[PDB]
Amino acid sequence: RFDRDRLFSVVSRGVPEELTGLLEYLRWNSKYLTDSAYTEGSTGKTCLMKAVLNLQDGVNACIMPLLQIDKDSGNPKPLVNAQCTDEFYQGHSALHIAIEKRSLQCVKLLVENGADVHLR
Repeated sequence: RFDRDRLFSVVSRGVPEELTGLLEYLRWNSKYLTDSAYTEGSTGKTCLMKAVLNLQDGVNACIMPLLQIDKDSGNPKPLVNAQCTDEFYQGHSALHIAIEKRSLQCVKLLVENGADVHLR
């Protein structure tokens, strides 16, 4: 068993070990991280969006395993380019905000995955 609230506890802590059996959990349900229950209801604040806000000395090392889970899942619309829906922070895409956090590290590792750098 797994959910967004303990996935918030994953990306609050920055824990590599609770990520074990998550591709398997996405396969238990046959549903990806794009799920509206596993993103935040209003803001669409995915696990990566809070994993940006983890800020584990400007590196949450578990984001790349999360991006690996995104690749392993076979997500047609990966969270690399995911965007907020309700107006309050609409479109934010946290990596775009994260340059606000603005220690380098995340952006260049995400560049290797490759988000769109022309997003409105």
